[PDB]
Amino acid sequence: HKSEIAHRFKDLGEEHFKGLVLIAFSQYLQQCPFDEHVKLVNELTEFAKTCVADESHAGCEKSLHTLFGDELCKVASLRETYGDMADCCEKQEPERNECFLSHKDDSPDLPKLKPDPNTLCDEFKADEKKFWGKYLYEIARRHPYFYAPELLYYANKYNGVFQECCQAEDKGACLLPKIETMREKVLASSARQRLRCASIQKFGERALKAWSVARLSQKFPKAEFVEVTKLVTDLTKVHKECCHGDLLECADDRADLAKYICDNQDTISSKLKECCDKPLLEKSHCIAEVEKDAIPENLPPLTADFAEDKDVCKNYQEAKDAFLGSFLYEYSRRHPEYAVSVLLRLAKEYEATLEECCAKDDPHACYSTVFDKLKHLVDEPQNLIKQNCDQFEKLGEYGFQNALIVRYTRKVPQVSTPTLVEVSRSLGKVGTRCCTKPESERMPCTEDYLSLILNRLCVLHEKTPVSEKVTKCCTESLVNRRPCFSALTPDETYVPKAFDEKLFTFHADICTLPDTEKQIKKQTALVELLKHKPKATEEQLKTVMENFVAFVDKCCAADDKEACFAVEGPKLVVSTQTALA
Ligand SMILES: CN(C)c1ccc2cc(/C=C/c3cc[n+](C)cc3)ccc2c1
Ligand SMILES: CN(C)c1ccc2cc(/C=C/c3cc[n+](C)cc3)ccc2c1
Ligand SMILES: CN(C)c1ccc2cc(/C=C/c3cc[n+](C)cc3)ccc2c1
Repeated sequence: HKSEIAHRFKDLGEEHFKGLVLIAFSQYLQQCPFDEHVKLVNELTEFAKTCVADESHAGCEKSLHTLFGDELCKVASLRETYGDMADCCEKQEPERNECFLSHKDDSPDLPKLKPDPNTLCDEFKADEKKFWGKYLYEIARRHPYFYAPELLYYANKYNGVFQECCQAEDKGACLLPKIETMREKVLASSARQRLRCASIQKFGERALKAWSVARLSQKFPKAEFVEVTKLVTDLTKVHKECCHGDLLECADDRADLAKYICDNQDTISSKLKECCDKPLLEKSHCIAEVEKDAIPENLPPLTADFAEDKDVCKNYQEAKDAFLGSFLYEYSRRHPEYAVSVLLRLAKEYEATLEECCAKDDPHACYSTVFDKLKHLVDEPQNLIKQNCDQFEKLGEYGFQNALIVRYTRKVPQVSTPTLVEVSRSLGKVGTRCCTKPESERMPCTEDYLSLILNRLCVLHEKTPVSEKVTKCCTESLVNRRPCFSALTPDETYVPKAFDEKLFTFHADICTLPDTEKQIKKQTALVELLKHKPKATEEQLKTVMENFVAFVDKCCAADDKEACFAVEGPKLVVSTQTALA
């Protein structure tokens, strides 16, 4: 086992090999053209084939990141295009590789793909392998933290849609509904992975480890604790390597894990038979999306192991993370109706109970009643969903977006405008994704997605920190972000923004831009409105909104759009400044 490059090549095969290397280069250099990365992939691939033939050949024993870093440093346009990135190549390993990772851009400013089915189906028949790569390069360059083995899965189902749609009479009718159903899933998968990496890089291995204990024991209530711990150890390693750019080691270990569980179905879960007959990529995705198993019939009451035992303090101190891991497992298995975001909050609260109770001279009097305290955590969110689902159904998606945009801009005005827009749009979609579900399931849906969206706000905010209120809730804890943001109030410590005419001038292009761009442009001007008038009441904001709708509709219809915006524009500013100031 003397050549890491050869060990990886043999295990995944050339096609997967080229795929993940193109991913790694796409996430490292997101602005570099597609063709330049293919040569890098092709060059490194031939060298790998040389090492499989001869392992004693020069350079075959070097670490993966070295070879990757070596080829990255030869890019003639490294400095002039990525700036300070070009000083990474002055470092040794592993400080050099860490210098690259720190430059992954979560807001790459990349154009928005407008796929046209005619030219797109033409590119597929031209070369089925090249089109496969183009999707890889385009998805990975806008999401540099994507779970790489899943991107290949999405890439195969991509060509699969084309395989069946480019042969129909109405291509457009076949392609566009399938790809949009996919586009939502890949963004949801990118946000999930971005939160997993955020856990380790900002809260430690124990944070991602405890997340796996939650979901696994939830999905696999039959597997005993020793079995769950085994899967957790290897799964956390899989995510640890993927989040660290160790894509080749990540995929290989995901394949090794998917192989282990299928050969151990009887001791894990009974709903994996169908999941364990698909090919490699399909199988692993099936495993992650598998239905949960049935709760055992005669489970001992939770109070037994963690409340009345006169040795809870003893068993805790000897193996804290193991004793706590046992608690999450026992609680996650018996309660699959809880959201993951909820269960770790119960374990984190139980942890805080043990540290302080065992300090007291009579810990037994202190921790025996912890479950009464814990039971009260589940009901605290319960009324937030209702107030949000009622507002939701009343105003609708688009109106609900502007509702939170108004509410949350008043809470954290210092945040930059493109962030408040993007985040407030995603939060409103949680209504369409959760408030139509059954009532007793509306709360698990919300908290799950909220933790994926609030992590985006933090991820976008830690790059350019401008708000202390946001930094506090993002770094205090990983589980209590949703209550920490919901508990924020509009503070009178924020000075309103000075008036900017350019942020309220409109042109005839508003009648041309795509629908998403029309709404984003309108919501961007809305955010700037509150940054200037943070205390404008809801009745006045209602007035301005209708005045702006009538403004846009009027001028998108006249014979001369330019002269209409010319005249009516200033009029709107006057009436708005009068009504609000
Ligand atoms: C796609 N491809 C070329 C291949 C070919 C062969 C592969 C073998 C293994 C494990 C092989 C083994 C190793 C050790 N024992 C005791 C049994 C089996 C894993 C992935 C593979 C991938
Ligand atoms: C465009 N498209 C639908 C298709 C169809 C079939 C494809 C097969 C491969 C081979 C993958 C492999 C090759 C060699 N070993 C040892 C294992 C796996 C790669 C991409 C494909 C793309
Ligand atoms: C406090 N409570 C038990 C609840 C809960 C949910 C409720 C929903 C509605 C529907 C409101 C609507 C009606 C029609 N459109 C088109 C949208 C929304 C009315 C009262 C409610 C009262």
